Amino acid sequence: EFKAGSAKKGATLFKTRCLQCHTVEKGGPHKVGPNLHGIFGRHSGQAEGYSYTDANIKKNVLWDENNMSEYLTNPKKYIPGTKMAFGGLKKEKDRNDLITYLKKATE
Amino acid sequence: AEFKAGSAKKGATLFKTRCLQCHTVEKGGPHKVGPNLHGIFGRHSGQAEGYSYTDANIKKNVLWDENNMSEYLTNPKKYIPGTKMAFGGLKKEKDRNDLITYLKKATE
Ligand code: HEC
Ligand code: HEC
Repeated sequence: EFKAGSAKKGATLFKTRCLQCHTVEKGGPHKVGPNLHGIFGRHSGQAEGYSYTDANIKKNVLWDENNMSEYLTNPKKYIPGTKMAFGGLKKEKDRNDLITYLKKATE
Repeated sequence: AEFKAGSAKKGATLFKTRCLQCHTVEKGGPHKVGPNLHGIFGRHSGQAEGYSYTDANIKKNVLWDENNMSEYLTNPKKYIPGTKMAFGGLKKEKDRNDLITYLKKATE
């Protein structure tokens, strides 16, 4: 399960693996992927001004640290049909660190 | 609600004293007052066949996990208004953590 880690390590992971497609700040733009401000406690597929797959929408995930960790392990396994082109983060430590960063960066 | 892994030993005792009267956990275990909970952490609410749910539980369509289960068990009728699960709730985070640690193992 998710355990608080290092947002410092997390930020580097996010920057090298996610930032290309996602911004995190309030009012930051949608790009290849949606802006993630407020993602934790929001349902999947709900950010306005972004065109999602029906798959992402229908999943009805209420994003939290634990289901995010499962998603990021292997996105297409968690949401078959998703257009997020990301293989996954296999190490629990990396997901813990990334998610620690993301919670703080998107709140 | 935050979840932290706890004691399944303590969780099992919580399950026996607070849940077992209405629920089974094992694969193929019977529906009773409440539905069998095998596989609950891989599906949405209201989806076990052979059990008659409220519309409220079905409509909620919650994708159960540790965090939202913890929120639900704090106060079920608040989380799913109109649910017929007659359970007041587990007010202490430690108890929820322990129970959910047990449930993850017992229902897998
Ligand atoms: C493009 C090459 C991306 C990279 C790299 C990552 N993500 Fe992504 N993500 C992308 C798209 C196109 C989408 C929408 C998918 C769909 O099927 O519609 C997403 C979606 C997410 C989500 C869910 C957002 C929501 O429901 O509002 C999350 C939480 C997310 N992505 C996170 C994320 C992280 C943390 C990344 C690096 C580890 C990452 N993504 C990479 C496109 C791309
Ligand atoms: C009867 C007196 C119950 C007790 C005690 C507990 N539960 Fe229950 N639960 C009960 C019913 C009748 C229902 C169906 C509710 C409806 O509105 O249709 C439920 C439902 C659940 C669920 C959702 C299951 C699903 O969506 O498939 C869960 C996860 C659940 N119950 C768990 C649970 C736990 C952990 C309990 C003790 C702490 C517990 N319940 C007590 C009836 C009763």
